[PDB]
Amino acid sequence: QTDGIYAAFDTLMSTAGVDSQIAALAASEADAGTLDAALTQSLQEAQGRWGLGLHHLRHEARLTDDGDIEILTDGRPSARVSEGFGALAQAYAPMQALDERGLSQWAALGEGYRAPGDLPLAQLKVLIEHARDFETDWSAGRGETFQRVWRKGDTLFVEVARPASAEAALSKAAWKVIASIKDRAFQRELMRRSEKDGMLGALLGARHAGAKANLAQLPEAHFTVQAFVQTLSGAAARNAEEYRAALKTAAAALEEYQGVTTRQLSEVLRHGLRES
Amino acid sequence: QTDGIYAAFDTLMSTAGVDSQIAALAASEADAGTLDAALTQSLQEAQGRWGLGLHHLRHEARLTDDGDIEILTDGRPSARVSEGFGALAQAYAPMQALDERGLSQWAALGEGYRAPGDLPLAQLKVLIEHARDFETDWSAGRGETFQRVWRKGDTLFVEVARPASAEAALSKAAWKVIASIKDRAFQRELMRRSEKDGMLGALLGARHAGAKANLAQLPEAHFTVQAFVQTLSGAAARNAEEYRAALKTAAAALEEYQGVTTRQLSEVLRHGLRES
Repeated sequence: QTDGIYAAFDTLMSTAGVDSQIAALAASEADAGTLDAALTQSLQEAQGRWGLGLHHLRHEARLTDDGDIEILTDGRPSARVSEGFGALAQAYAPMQALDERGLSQWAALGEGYRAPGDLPLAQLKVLIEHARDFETDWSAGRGETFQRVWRKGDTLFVEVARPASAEAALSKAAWKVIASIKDRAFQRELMRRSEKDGMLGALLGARHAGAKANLAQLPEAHFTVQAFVQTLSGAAARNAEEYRAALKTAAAALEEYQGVTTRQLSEVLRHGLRES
Repeated sequence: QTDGIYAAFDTLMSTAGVDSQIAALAASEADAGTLDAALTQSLQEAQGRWGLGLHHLRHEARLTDDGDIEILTDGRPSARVSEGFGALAQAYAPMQALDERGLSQWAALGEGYRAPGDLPLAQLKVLIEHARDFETDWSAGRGETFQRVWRKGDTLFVEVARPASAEAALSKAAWKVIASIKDRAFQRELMRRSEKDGMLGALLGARHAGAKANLAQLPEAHFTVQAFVQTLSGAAARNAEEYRAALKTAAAALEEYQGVTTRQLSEVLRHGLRES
């Protein structure tokens, strides 16, 4: 039950590509404060990736009195791990202002001016080199990606995101999965199913009874990687070349992480299919 | 005609993610010995990566009397580059002993004891630390992967492979390509056609008449990434943690390289012949 909670927290962190290793640290029995800090930092790192737009909220994670884990935003205890990942999803839901494209409209520095939808590199360079604090809105990028950047104190954040709802991640995963089936007739059957069911429903005829409940039990039914954040500091926070290099490192990183999540979903879905 | 030879070699090595750079090497006026050394190194890399099961043979590649390139397997010329890629594939065919899963049945150290494919890790660590020479048979890894390991003298090899015949990789890439389609009617019609003509052929059905023929002349028509080999030396070859880390590294590299092959192949099919 206690091990279950750490395992569930690790599974939650894995939806962000975060190798949190919380269970191992709790097993090694370090002081409680170190556990607190590790939980909080891993949670913030995953927060920067889930694509939730909550850069204006302070996310904290701590141990509860009965052996649970408490997740809090701006100091308010939002949820607990035992409640279930879906509960966390609902708790985080009201804080969003996502637009039609799946890109958050909430600001990171809160009240204050925001740069327009995009700026030429010439003006952006001046902003990085000579401004104090600022935030720019999403600007269209290569390969359906979107990007933004903003400075908090001496630390510069660059977020690159390709929005995709949980069902969308699952659908991409399955749409790639059904191609590799090593059975022409069974593949024909699934392709026949698709026309009416759509990849998701079409695939939930081979997964055993309660398949939708067999996948909703997993965190990925509500969470998946949508974005990646790269942080610079010092003169790096103020060098155009470093900004671009971080963008490339990081955009390739988001591509990598989304590919990894799709592969994980493909593996999960694959279980219980060929035998049917 | 000479330049085409080096370009073809470079493209053939790109089928295994090996940036040969032989064209640039010969261009920079390197001696025949250096050309031969680079050729053999790159060829052996691609051999360990193609998953053909012929690690038990020493492969060579040299420049001939007429300005061509001759490939030798234990000193017997199999084919020359100009002869064609399919020629080399059919020349490699007789020495293969691929089983029903598509994995090499040949031994790697020649005749001798081979550990079972289910050997518990506890005994395996003992083997790595204390044996002199050893080799295990294939044992299944996660996600339809397969892994084997063997030490020769001072060098430890770990091979991770997932079976994929060239044509199968083409089929998967075509699956992706049609998955990206936006016009529903076109998608449905192509999926219908594939049920009879094969997905690759269905996709090729919408292109220049060249299409099939021109694709057949490309390196990918007969070669694809099926395996990766990671090599350790020295005391690292007798360290359990190093073995586990190397297994993880090899699996990750397999995933990365296969993903790159899939993406590049999908785009290539998307545009394709462009023979000029």
